[PDB]
Amino acid sequence: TRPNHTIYINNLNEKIKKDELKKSLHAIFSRFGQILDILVKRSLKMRGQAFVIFKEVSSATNALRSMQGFPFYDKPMRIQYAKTDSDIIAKM
RNA sequence: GCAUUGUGCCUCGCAUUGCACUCCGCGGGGCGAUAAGUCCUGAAAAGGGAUGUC
Ligand SMILES: Nc1nc2c(ncn2[C@@H]2O[C@H](COP(=O)(O)OP(=O)(O)OP(=O)(O)O)[C@@H](O)[C@H]2O)c(=O)[nH]1
Ligand SMILES: Nc1ncnc2c1ncn2[C@@H]1O[C@H](CSCC[C@H](N)C(=O)O)[C@@H](O)[C@H]1O
Ligand SMILES: [Cs+]
Repeated sequence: TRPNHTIYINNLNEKIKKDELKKSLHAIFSRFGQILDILVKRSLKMRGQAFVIFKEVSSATNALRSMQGFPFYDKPMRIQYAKTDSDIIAKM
């Protein structure tokens, strides 16, 4: 899948509260650069998954490559590139 | 306080590995509380449920 501004993460611990799951993800991936938003819902379609929207695709790539399979909340993170640009990016 | 309702949150059981920004699994239970909010007020960046009826 082609490099993107947004990394799509899944195999996440569905039992983590939404507000808390976001600030973790943020605090964690801010290592690899600046973050424009994190999209997270705990709906049936969107639980266990998250969208981290980087400012620069370089950041996302280093994030994808470094944090792949990382032990996060007793599960190994599965990180791909998003299949499409996030809305906040296309409006630019 | 009772009716209807928008919008999101938390928990438990079963279920779910799911590509979103067009956003609600089923079922118990608990929620105006800026927590959140996809809903509302305001053109000013912030703020907040609403109509009804004692
Ligand atoms: N019967 C009746 N009781 C009310 C009403 N509003 C508040 N109460 C009383 O208020 C208690 C609940 O508190 P709240 O509803 O939070 O009061 P509030 O938010 O200031 O209510 P409002 O003044 O109507 O905006 C209840 O036990 C009621 O007895 C009302 O409109 N009718
Ligand atoms: N945003 C909010 N903050 C706090 N409590 C809320 C709330 N939205 C709804 N409630 C609670 O839910 C009650 C309405 S019942 C509505 C539940 C929900 N819309 C559903 O369809 O499943 C309110 O009287 C209060 O008990
Ligand atoms: Cs529920």
